[PDB]
Amino acid sequence: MKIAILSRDGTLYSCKRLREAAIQRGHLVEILDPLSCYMNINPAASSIHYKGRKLPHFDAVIPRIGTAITFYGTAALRQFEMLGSYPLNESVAIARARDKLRSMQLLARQGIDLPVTGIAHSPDDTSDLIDMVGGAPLVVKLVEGTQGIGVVLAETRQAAESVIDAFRGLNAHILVQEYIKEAQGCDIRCLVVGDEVVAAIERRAKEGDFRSNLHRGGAASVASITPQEREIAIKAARTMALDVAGVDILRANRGPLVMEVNASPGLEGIEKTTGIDIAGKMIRWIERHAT
Amino acid sequence: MKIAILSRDGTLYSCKRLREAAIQRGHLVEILDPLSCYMNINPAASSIHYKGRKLPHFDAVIPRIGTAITFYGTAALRQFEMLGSYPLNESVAIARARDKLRSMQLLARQGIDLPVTGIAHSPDDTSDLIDMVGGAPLVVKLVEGTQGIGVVLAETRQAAESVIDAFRGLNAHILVQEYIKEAQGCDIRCLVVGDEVVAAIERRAKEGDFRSNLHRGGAASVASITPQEREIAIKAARTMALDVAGVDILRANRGPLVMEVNASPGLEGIEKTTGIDIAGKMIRWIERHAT
Amino acid sequence: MKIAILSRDGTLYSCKRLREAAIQRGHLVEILDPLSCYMNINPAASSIHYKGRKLPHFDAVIPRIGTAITFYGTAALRQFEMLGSYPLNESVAIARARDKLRSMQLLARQGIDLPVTGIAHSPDDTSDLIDMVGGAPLVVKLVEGTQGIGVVLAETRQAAESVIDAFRGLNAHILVQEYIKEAQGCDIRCLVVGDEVVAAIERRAKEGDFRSNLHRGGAASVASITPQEREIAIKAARTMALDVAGVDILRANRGPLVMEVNASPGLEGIEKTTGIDIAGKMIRWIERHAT
Amino acid sequence: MKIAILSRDGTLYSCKRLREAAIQRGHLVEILDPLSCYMNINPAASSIHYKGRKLPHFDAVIPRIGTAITFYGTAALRQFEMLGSYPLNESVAIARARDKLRSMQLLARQGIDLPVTGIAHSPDDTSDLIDMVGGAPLVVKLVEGTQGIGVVLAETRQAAESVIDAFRGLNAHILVQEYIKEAQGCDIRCLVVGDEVVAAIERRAKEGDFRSNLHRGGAASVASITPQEREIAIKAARTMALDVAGVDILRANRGPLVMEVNASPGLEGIEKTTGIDIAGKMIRWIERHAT
Ligand SMILES: Nc1ncnc2c1ncn2[C@@H]1O[C@H](COP(=O)(O)OP(=O)(O)O)[C@@H](O)[C@H]1O
Ligand SMILES: Nc1ncnc2c1ncn2[C@@H]1O[C@H](COP(=O)(O)OP(=O)(O)O)[C@@H](O)[C@H]1O
Ligand SMILES: Nc1ncnc2c1ncn2[C@@H]1O[C@H](COP(=O)(O)OP(=O)(O)O)[C@@H](O)[C@H]1O
Ligand SMILES: Nc1ncnc2c1ncn2[C@@H]1O[C@H](COP(=O)(O)OP(=O)(O)O)[C@@H](O)[C@H]1O
Ligand SMILES: [Mg+2]
Ligand SMILES: [Mg+2]
Ligand SMILES: [Mg+2]
Ligand SMILES: [Mg+2]
Repeated sequence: MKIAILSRDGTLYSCKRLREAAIQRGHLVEILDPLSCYMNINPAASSIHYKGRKLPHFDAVIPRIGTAITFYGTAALRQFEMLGSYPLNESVAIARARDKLRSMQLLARQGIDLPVTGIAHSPDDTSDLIDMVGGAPLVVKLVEGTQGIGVVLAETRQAAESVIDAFRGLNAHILVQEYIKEAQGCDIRCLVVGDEVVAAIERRAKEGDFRSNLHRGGAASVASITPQEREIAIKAARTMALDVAGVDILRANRGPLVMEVNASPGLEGIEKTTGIDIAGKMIRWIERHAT
Repeated sequence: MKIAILSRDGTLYSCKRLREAAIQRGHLVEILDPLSCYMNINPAASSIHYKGRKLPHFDAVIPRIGTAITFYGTAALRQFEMLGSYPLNESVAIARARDKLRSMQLLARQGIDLPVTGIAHSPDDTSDLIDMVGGAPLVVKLVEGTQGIGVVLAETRQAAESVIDAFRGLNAHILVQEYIKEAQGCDIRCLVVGDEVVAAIERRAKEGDFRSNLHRGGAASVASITPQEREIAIKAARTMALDVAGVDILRANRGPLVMEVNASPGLEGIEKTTGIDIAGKMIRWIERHAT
Repeated sequence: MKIAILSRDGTLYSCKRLREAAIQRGHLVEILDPLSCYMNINPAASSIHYKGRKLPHFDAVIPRIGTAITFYGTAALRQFEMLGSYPLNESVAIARARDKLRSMQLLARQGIDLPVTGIAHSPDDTSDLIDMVGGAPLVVKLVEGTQGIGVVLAETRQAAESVIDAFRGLNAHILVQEYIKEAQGCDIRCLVVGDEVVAAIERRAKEGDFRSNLHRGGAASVASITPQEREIAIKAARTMALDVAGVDILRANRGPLVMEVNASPGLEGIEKTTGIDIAGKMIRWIERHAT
Repeated sequence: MKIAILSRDGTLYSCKRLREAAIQRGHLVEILDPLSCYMNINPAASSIHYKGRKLPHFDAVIPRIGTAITFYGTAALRQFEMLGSYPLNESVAIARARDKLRSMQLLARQGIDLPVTGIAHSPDDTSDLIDMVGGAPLVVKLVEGTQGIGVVLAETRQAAESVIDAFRGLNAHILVQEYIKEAQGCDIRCLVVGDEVVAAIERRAKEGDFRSNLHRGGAASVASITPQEREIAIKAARTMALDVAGVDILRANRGPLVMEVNASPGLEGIEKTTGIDIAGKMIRWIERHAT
């Protein structure tokens, strides 16, 4: 079947691997830059054009939508949807999942155990806000629109006060979250494809730091996750209505706490440390649901 | 009943009039700046705090959400919702309605007759894109994220070419739309509250211009709208799931063409040229649905 | 004589008072919005146009250049200069004085006693940077380009660490400065016009805060400044090549420490608490140097 | 001698070639990321720190200052200057040369023949502005602060009108410039090092386009420049006070017209099409002036 991959870049590992795993399974594959799409929305279901030509009808389409071109990207994805394609992750689920606040809210509402987090833009009693989330030490993450630019630890009460009113009226909102010290800087990225966790790794932060992220200098090992964690990661990915999701989990004394739910997570590190054909698993899932 | 008004400013005409019309009908009213809210999202339904104190439970809440504080604003609104308040316009309908692209798509999908419009970010054959929407003359509107900053007319083919690749790769997407010359610069803003158009005015652009907008220098008269227009404005406001909406319509030879659907439209001009108690009508609608 | 006032707004107190004090002394005055100027730079000295007409030759021009329209504002000012007008503050001195870093450097180079301050964008050893400026407590001010958006206090070592790497790689540079605790939140804004301090006030920060600024909630009294302070404020305003300057001073145990040097300072508070005709003094200075 | 290269990236061709040509001539070379510098400005001449250590005294320093980190970059460069290093391009000349408007003004003032250009931010009579620069066809370049994001051609009067008020009030200023049609899309980048043009190439725009730039798809040949062009390129680079400059010239019927003067131009294309050791020439110039 013919399938498109929406990604402004098609050389990076994940998009390359998807192209490869899809031709390998007997499919035709085009990689399309969203920003180079253009189409009539009115009338409904008018074809999409790409560099002077119409496009053929794609039976399915993988969105790898840049965190920064989200509105136009999801607009193009939604046109493909309205024209009949099958989305590996629907556009409205992508939109929902971008807004980290809307998502934490939806998760807590469904009884998913998250860490205790509060939110604030230009608050007026920083001491009240700190008391609200259980006091120091705390993690302050901040966000410009949907983009989060900083995650920082504050171990004292004054450090929290300083960071909060440093960001106060800075025109970005912020989350203050209980610092899971017991994680020792470790985070478990599970990768849900449809109704199963198909992979999982453990990221370990480099010494003197708490930031799990690989790029920030972290180790990546293979993770052996409890059945409880598997269950709650699938429930999370359901709650968000994602066909493909990257659920991040912190192991806290009271249990597993979801902290982030990505909707087009990177493949390279998790494949290269587990050896699982994840692109293949999601192309299977397409095959099983495409038409 | 106790009701909040979410607006970063509470002195401007519309918020003042809502406060006035609500105390006048025997209600308690607080005006809250969203950015000064702060709350726990986890656990679910934890109270909201405002300048060092908890808030009381509001039976309903009017969002007047700044076009620029939309994510945090709708997050706070959604907390009020999850805590039991009634929203005059739900948060997800607000979010949907912000994204002008998602909205034009949803409208065309429901068979609402819009003007022929195409969309594009970094297109590659400007001549193909112009041919796509019926050629010159055309209106090019552009948008940064959801924010639109410019609307401009292009009467020649070269003017359209110049404007398009002037914006090409400018990192904003753009809509190219058929210029409704027959409107002679006139636009009809209807105001839907629940299931009825409660007001309507006609904006006339100042000579030498096509931009209907009042601020851009336009006249405002009372509009007498056809029953067809009333029907299609209510259908539009339904389609978007808005309890209160400002539907803009261009009168084109083939009929009435929706062009914009605002979700917290300004009241001052439409009240001051019609004399209708619009704030009263929407407080009624609250009363009828609150609890 | 004919004189222009470059200010995007002409209703605010300072520009109104300048217009008033200038017509009152027998002069013709136009207030021009820089952004509405347009001119040929090549050939040199071609006239300036403003809303469809040429402008007359102004014998002098007061720049009140918005902190946010600085490049185009100073471009227009420089055209007036090249065309013969006299600038109350030259364009290159304005440009220099915007960049707070370049200015602190120039001041320290001339032996002006500033507080000990260090600068940093994406530093790599926050503990080394803190040790560099004498350790906690410290004031962290940050800047986007030339715009500074935040000033914040950090009293502990961990608070300083948290704020610094909260801003680290945030794409704004930052100054870390010795906290002058002995100022008890008090700051002395002197206003230099030519070769004399013509006014001065003391700003007192509201309790529980250290930020002197009036808007942030500060009291304004009349200041009686030492001759030393007068001397060093005139030297500072010289060093920057400003004809009109607002020099801010902190009273520290070792002496008076310049901390900020504005080049178009506001008049309203300092006039309304001292009763000095400051607009008159600078129109005099024009008269004395114009031609 | 010890010499630093200020560039946030040190792998790109120009910085690599400078390192190579400098060790090759018997010098010690460090490549420093400006944003990773941090220093005390007060007291004057306090050492610079880089990743936890002090820096040694550099006898000279090459700025390759990112167009986007200009203020902090030039601040760090100015610290090196005040500490005794020799700058291949001084910091204030760099600052001057960034602002394209200030620079066109300075050039026209010195009698350098530029193309006829006018400037405008939020003009009010677009037809007057077009008439001002000689009417269509025209080139509209626009700029955000100092950053220019778009260059576009307008061949008709309506195309110019459309583009201008498309950008009007867009919060960027714009230049309207006479379109040098006789250049047939060709531009001559000369590279001045001290008092001599050491290289020069001709860029040819790809068919259907007028944009000379290499990346935009242009050919690069070796240019044989008149003595007049050599003279006026050296005069331009003088006027700006640059030790190393990239002067761009359009060949117009009335003569050679400077159009752009870069202060850290790229080396790769001009070296790889001429075979001149340009990095060597500027390291020579250092040697001749260092100390
Ligand atoms: N509540 C927390 N407790 C401890 N560490 C956290 C917490 N939240 C985030 N982190 C750290 O930051 C990393 C990712 O945080 P995240 O919110 O994903 O920031 P980013 O969006 O930059 O990746 C994790 O590996 C983890 O170490
Ligand atoms: N397709 C069109 N044909 C004619 N005029 C239009 C068209 N689209 C917009 N306009 C003009 O612009 C005004 C509003 O356009 P709009 O998209 O709402 O811009 P804005 O968001 O700045 O208000 C209207 O009053 C109308 O005159
Ligand atoms: N080094 C310092 N020590 C104490 N207070 C300071 C210091 N620097 C700034 N402040 C406080 O902040 C106010 C202004 O700081 P400033 O740098 O001017 O910020 P802004 O640019 O927001 O006005 C002053 O009134 C003062 O109280
Ligand atoms: N006045 C002009 N006439 C013709 N072509 C021009 C003119 N100005 C710029 N260009 C074209 O654009 C290219 C560079 O323009 P420039 O201002 O340098 O834009 P950029 O900053 O994007 O490089 C040149 O090669 C040239 O073809
Ligand atoms: Mg993460
Ligand atoms: Mg409108
Ligand atoms: Mg200040
Ligand atoms: Mg160029």
